[PDB]
Amino acid sequence: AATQEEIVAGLAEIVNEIAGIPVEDVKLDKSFTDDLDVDSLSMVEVVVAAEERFDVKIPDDDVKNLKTVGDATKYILDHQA
Repeated sequence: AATQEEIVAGLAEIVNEIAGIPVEDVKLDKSFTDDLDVDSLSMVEVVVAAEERFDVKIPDDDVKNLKTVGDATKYILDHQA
């Protein structure tokens, strides 16, 4: 529970392992599956991995609400603390 520097850095790392992105592409405003090229079905894992890592909690309605890491992160941080 810090901020974007926690989230993005971590979320990218999740996307690194889940799919195979480099930890520089996942910035913000990046459409995950659409921009980065992550598997949609695996994106759900990335979310539960994100929130468990960044101390936020993201319900499935918000999982599908986050279309980019811009969404995600803004949601996460803002809901962590």
